[PDB]
Amino acid sequence: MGRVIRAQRKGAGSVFKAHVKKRKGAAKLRSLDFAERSGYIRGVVKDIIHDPGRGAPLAVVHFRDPYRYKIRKELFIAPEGMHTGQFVYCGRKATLQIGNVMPLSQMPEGTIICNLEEKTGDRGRLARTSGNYATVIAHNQDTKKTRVKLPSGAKKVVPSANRAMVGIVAGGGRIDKPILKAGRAYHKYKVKRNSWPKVRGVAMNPVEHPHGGGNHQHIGKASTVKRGTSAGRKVGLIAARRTGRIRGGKGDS
RNA sequence: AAGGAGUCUAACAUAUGUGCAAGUUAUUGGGAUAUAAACCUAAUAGCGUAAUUAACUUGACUAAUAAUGGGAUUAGUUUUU
RNA sequence: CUAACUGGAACGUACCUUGAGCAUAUAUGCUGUGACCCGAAAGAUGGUGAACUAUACUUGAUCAGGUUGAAGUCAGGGGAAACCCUGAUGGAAGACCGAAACAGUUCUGACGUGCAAAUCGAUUGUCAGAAUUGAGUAUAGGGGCGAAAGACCAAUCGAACCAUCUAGUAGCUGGUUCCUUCCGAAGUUUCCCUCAGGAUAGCUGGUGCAUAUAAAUAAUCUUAUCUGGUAAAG
RNA sequence: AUAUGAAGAUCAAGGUUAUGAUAUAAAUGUCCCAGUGGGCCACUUUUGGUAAGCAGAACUGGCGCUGUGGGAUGAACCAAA
RNA sequence: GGUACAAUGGUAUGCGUAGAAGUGUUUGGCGUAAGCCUGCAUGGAGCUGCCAUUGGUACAGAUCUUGGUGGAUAGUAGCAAAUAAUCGAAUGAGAGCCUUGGAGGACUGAAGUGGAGAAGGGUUUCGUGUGAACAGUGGUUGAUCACGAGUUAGUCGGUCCUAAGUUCAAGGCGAAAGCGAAAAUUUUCAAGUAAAACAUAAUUUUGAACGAAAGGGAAUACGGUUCCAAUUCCGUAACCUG
RNA sequence: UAUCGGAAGAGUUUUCUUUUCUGUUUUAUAGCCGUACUACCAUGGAAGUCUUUCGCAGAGAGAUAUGGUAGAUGGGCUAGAAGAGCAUGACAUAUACUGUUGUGUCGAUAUUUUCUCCUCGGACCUUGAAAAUUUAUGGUGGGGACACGCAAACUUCUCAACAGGCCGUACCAAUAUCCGCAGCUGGUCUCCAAGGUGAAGAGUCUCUAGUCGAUAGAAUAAUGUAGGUAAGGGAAGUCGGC
RNA sequence: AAAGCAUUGUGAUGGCCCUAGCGGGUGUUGACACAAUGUGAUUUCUGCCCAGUGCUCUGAAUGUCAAAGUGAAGAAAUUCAAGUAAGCGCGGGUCAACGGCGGGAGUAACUAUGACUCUCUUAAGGUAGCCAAAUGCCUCGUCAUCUAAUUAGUGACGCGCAUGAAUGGAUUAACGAGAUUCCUACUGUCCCUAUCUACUAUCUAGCGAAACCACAGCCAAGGGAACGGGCUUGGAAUAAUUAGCGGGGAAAGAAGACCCUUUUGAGCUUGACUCUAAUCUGGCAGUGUAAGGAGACAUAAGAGGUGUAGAAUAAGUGGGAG
RNA sequence: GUAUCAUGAUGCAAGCUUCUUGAUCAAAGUAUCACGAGUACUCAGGUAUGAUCCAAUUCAAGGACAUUGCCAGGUAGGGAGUUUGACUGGGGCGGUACAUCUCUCAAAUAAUAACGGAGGUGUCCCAAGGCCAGCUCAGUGCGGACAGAAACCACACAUAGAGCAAAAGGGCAAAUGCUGACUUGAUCUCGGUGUUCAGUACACACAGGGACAGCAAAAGCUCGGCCUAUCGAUCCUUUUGGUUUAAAGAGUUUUUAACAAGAGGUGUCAGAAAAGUUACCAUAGGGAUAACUGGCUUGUGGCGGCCAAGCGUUCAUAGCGACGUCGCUUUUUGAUCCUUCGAUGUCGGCUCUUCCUAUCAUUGUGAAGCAAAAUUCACCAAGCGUUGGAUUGUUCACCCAUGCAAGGGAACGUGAGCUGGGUUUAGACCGUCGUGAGACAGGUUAGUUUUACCCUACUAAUGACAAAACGUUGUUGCGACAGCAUUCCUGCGUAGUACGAGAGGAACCCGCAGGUACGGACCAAUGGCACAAUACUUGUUCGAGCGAACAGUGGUAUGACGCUACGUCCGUUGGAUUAUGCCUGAA
Repeated sequence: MGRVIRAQRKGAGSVFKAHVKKRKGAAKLRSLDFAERSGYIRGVVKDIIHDPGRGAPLAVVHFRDPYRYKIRKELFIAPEGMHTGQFVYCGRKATLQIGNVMPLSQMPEGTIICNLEEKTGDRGRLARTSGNYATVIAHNQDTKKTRVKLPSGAKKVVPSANRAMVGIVAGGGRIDKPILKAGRAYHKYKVKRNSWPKVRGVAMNPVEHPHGGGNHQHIGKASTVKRGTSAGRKVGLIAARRTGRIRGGKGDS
């Protein structure tokens, strides 16, 4: 045979689950009730907090319930510049200021946004890491499909009734500090998951990896593998259009 | 010191024993009783008495009296001189 | 006319040429069954284990004494300015030395039918850390888990352990149990995925049977005849 | 062109079975019966190899399977089973 | 062809507590041989010759199997890590021990060889008695052996709460077992009432439970007491819950 | 823990030593008064800036200053406390089933080394549990209460009466109670923690406590195992200063 | 392992992975993320090659080309026939994908050497560097250094068996129970051994194993299965024992873990032979409702269709002889 | 409320929360019945409204596509199972000795082996088959213009010297060769035989019978190739063939089947369908089989003896010694496969002992082209000796040096003697190779070395009963036998002597004085070890004070006795006589 490789085991569960014990509670926008469609709803920021693992801060915002008699307590993903004690307005008639969240039709073009809904009403699925944003490229006024530009470079078409919060997200830009320290990546990852000290497959044994094995330590065959090559072979470069260093300008804009 | 390794069975072959012999073998059953034995027995069936041919067909000379017809080699026989 | 029968052959045959068989016993022999007895590395099915160890999670616990002296701060000097220079303060760092603890370098020391199926002694490594650790909890076998050695998963690991299939198979090693009498081998032939093995023929024995108060034949010489290209000869 | 060939089938006529020595009884079937299918040594002849207590063959005799006498000793030599 | 073993069918008007089988043996023999017959000694209730038919039928070997035993060897195997005991006394059958008490020299040296707990253990604790075996020497002692006893709570814990997680609940699925599912399944699947009016009327679905003698979590301390138990008994003074 | 005094005993005394030693105690619970530090409040208005820390830290968003509040953090007085009880100590009373007199007092160290309490910081692409449980506040209704006095109060106050079930609990916790086949130099989670030296929980030595348990005795050959020392030379040894 | 560096996939009806099936992990996720790999701090750089192989591309459409569907022949079975999906083939991209990176002659005033020329070829001919290296066979290379003496060390040199740039090249401070060399200090490592201590061993009293064993146990020579304790011939041969010893007993341990053989295995690899999960692709079903182009099949119908001749031009015209 | 509208038409917009970390939950109002106990009075709820109305599908994206169900193609070492020929002077590698043909081996019938030797086969052929007739070939000689070494024509000789698809062999002349003639017998059938052989198969040959045909006037006998090679089972598929047999209820046609004869193919050729690697490895065995020891063997090296071309001024052998020749030597080194695979520990070094002589040195000698010195050759000869280092794991060789002088080997001597550097398991790195797993006889680094207590042997220790040229128990002796030991160098004198033209020069013999190595003792001196004797001293402890203690010897210092070298003392003597030189003395 050979044994089940270390890529195939991460999907099975056990030691490869996410370390969600001290995480703070699933940040997402409000749900599109009636004030998010007819007018707006005022919220108050109560604290800014840190989700463990997630490098962007979160914000605890307190809305009132319009039908029940309690106080809703929403986790958001922090726009940079959001501070405690400030008001957040969510709705159709939100004014354009950070960090209001309003539908993507009530924005001008070129507006920088974060926490964008992929499909409408699904409470915040796009551009929500640390330092990242989307950009309203241009509406197509009827057919109602805004086009946005996403942090990949890629340029996607949304509808225009879904919501996004104005502003870049806070906590940017984390990734410029060197880690310097294996023990500081230990600490990075012990609140995330068991992506390891990633031992290289070329260092393993032929049982445990396609690349493992030889006397000298080499891949031995092409590292770009077919798309539907079906685990536990899909290692190396998964369906790679091209390789090598880019010597050229292929930003897609 | 005790234990410890060519067996049982199915099928066939040759050989020898035994019974009956164009036969043979009841042994699945049924009877009759005396006891898992022994006894009697119907109708079948197996094998044999007829083969050959892929098959379809066909099927072993006028011995009512010639052992295979004829020949050769032939133990024996009031044979027979 | 539609049809059947009739003539001569040759060749073939597990057939015929006036029945000899069937039932049963016993020995031998070939075959299939655990198959003379013992013996694998395997392979399948269903189970059992994370009390060791691995990793992860939850909740706890614990790590002398010193060394060194980063930013920040203070007071002085100096300079047109920019800003330098001296003292102190302070007490960072997967920093150092080392006790506990955790480890295992070297002696290739002791011991090596041991105190001990991994220990003893001395030297050494690390010691606030990607550190050590308890209980709970998760992951289970072509699976897990791995800072990766094919390591570890209960003294078991390049597929754990248990029970069954299973008396698995073995052209291979080993053993195969009373006496006397008589007869007495083979290591060659052909063929075989055959070369440590068969089947085959030869060599052996047993059991008969056909012929016992020549001119039947059969085997080494002489005779007759044919054959031969080696020694020698050239 | 011979129902003279050539084969065959019959009657005729033929002293003294037509070298030697032998007869372990020979003939013929069946169990295709068991074991065996590594051989090895020697004279003589041989091939390869520098050679070999090496490799490979022909011939007959041996050891294997065999004691005993001789070669001090010894599978095989000499003698004798 | 012959001989050993065990049986079955016949048979010997067989043998036997007046001594069968077995065993032992310088009793005497027979057989080429396997083996057989016999005397004596032990033994105490069964057994043999013949004809047939048999069978789990004969052992030196299998690094055979089970059991027992010998040398080696009463030992130049050995009982040498952790400093160390000695005097006198009593007991006793016997004393270097652990047996005791006295004196005395020493060690652990508190990061202990001191004093307590958690796992685990399960009566080992304690008193008296003690004989073999065990304590790799001894043993009058013992964690041994016999007998008798011993563990007391409103306050210490458990129990209660959840964690990581787990077991189940019919969406489901699978031939089923069961998912080495995690079901999150599921018409009102859950609450609420000094309980109502032209629906009584306001509200909520992640069901459920387990999982911490180290996390969370009400309340107690002292002095005394026993051969053996104490934040538990006794006395005293408090405290919590209802 | 250590110093120094007082009262009460003890130890040494040939010589010295107003010596050396020992003990010299006060639980939970609760009434009081105060304090370490921190925050706050009132007054008032700061540059000629000042208050302040080991450190920085703070102030026209109100410093210094003076007077108050809170946190009874963590302590002293009293109650428990019966010259209690306890402990040291002077007599008396035979097991004749018991009484008693005295003590228990001052001061002051430094514990970077223990435990707690409070403060103020730092490291971090690491930000450091959840639930029962409990309280305060706010809100609409609704509840009560009336003076010529009768009351009240699941009453967040004080006291009284009653009750508190189940199960564990002994002992060891390891050179002899557990795992390693064993009375096995192995392994196995914590708590307390004296003095002298000293930087020190080091090493060495000692007090409390504990133990002398490792078969003994004789002798001290070879070879060994562990430990020393060595003239002159100095790595010539050795694969290699092992 | 790491930090740094780079590449890859993925905007969610997604990527990756689990699952028998349902369904799940990442995911309390969202490109500064998740996942897949190589390289391995900094410094300095990272040459050329897309021929082979792998990966990749709306894209090349017709070489190949499945079932289903459609057409034809036959009484049917059925046989032929077109058009056919991915994949392949053809075309493009890509090397911090896998990997690779040449010879032969002739020439400069003594010789020597080859800046220069010609030519054969290749996808590209090994660049910057570096080197007898932990990588150089020859080999103990040659020169220097280090020593009295160096197959070692260090510095150079370079036609380099067989160096070479994220298959990373060249360096590099600090760091190291890593490998190596020299000098100092130091010593019993040595010359070259001696002695002292503890505990053994030892002797005793008590207690008491095991491994092992054909039989056993002095040799020399011979012969022998080619190295005897035993045989043959010699030499020779006296009990019972103690502590040592390590010649022998081809001593013990352990059915050689090396080699070979077995028509015995296992682990791993690869396009070995044959399969398979998953994936992609086409077809059918679930699978409906419409419009507009569809190729007007067929139908509700309609007219027109052209030899000599004759009334001419009857698509055709016979019933017909008014 | 804005364009647009004289007050309405009419599109467009809206009807309300954005200065500030407060708070909001439970309807007030009107509307409407209610107008009820009490007598004018304490004393009351519903619905609508506030909060417009009607629809209904909780909204939103997809949407007849996805997904799923079922077939089809493709991809797929992710995964499964399995296979990787034999032979073989070990296996891998090479090859094919594997099916076959000829010559030889092969020893005069036939048979006959090796990875013996020399080659051949897997085809070619409408003629190169069949048959008649005619013809003579290799070469050679004399000739014939161009024309010669050869062109062609022609004569004479030609035993095959040519030719025959033939690899070799046999064979062959009015042919089996060369040329023409017609031709299809390279046909159909049925057996039988030869070879190989088991007396099986195929296949190849043969000899016949039955046809039908070719050539020839005819006899003739043509059944492929002049002869010896040129090739292939079952199952399957596929033709030809009867003018067929069957499909099992019966006819008919298609289809299928069956039977006869071919073809399609198995080259491992009596005929599986088949790639690696394992250093992570397992099992059964094998001394039928390698790796080392032992045995035989010696081509290779060297060491000897004959002959004497010659070298050596002259001289063949003072010293050599060509071309030949005959031996010895295995250890290197091959060759071998006999013993060992239920295991003989596999290189070196260290240690330690013994043996050989193939003699380096020394003793005793003989010889030189020997004056002396130095050397060379040889003889008797194995007694003593044959060292210290640098580099390398080495082993030889080389280097520094000492040395009067620096010989060669044996028990593969020696791992329960050690060491563990080489080599050689699992870890690892580089170079080349490989697609890969992996390989390297290339480099590099790290990597458990077990047991004696048995018997001998050896070394030391005791030692009884008996037998006894004779008891017990002491004392003094004896020697058989076994062991066996000393050794080389130096310096003075000899002596600047002999010798030599000189230069150089006998450390000649002998005498003397020492040293090396080894041996056997010893301790007066000196050196080393510590009466744990004594002094001091650190820490602790004893109230202080001592020739107290503890710290497994606290540490330093001196240190008798004793042991001990690095010191001291001692270390021999006769006989037969080898090599050689002679005497006497012949045959």
